[PDB]
Amino acid sequence: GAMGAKEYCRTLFPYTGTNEDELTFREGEIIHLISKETGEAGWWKGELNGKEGVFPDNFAVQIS
Repeated sequence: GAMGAKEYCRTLFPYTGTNEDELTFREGEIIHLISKETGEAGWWKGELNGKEGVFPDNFAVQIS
């Protein structure tokens, strides 16, 4: 459904990843969106800081 054409998002809230596959981010971070479809609706996969993991899309707003 989604098509990663090089999408990017900004975090509106910080989030601490408890899991390793879970991305720990601050607010104001431009994340490189990898996949919106992680198999689950609500979790996006993004790469930030060299880490590509999943996070709930409720913490971010998309830029591109």
